[PDB]
Amino acid sequence: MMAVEQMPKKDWYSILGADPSANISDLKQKYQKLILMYHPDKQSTDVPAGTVEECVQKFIEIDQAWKILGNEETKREYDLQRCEDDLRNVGPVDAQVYLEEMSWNEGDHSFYLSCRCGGKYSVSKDEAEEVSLISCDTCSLIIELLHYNHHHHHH
Ligand SMILES: [Zn+2]
Repeated sequence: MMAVEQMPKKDWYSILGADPSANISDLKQKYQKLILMYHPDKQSTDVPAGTVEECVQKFIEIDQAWKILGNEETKREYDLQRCEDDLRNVGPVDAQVYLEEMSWNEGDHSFYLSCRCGGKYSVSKDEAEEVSLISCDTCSLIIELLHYNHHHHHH
């Protein structure tokens, strides 16, 4: 039981200094301006190595807030967007898993699978009912969540 405010606290909103109440509009014009000023404008060619670490960092930085200027709810729809599209392209490469294998927990009513490399997955009884494509967070592979009915004896 805690307050349901969910305020910002990342380098994103700090990169553009845009309050959590701001909108994409105000952030639009403020972006080209803020970012512009954020770019390097000093006269110093004495940055060995770091010169790149800074350039490449500033690129991902300005872009970081550009989309997720705030919390995840800010603009995460775009993230998963390319994901769901990048996952389908892979299709069935690893293998298919049976719901009878995914250890079901009566505590939270959910199932979870463990890869044979190191990582593992965990989906909710409801989630797995809405989704199907499940990839591993370690090795380049993906499995399919198939729900097959076997046990049938009324509870
Ligand atoms: Zn794996």
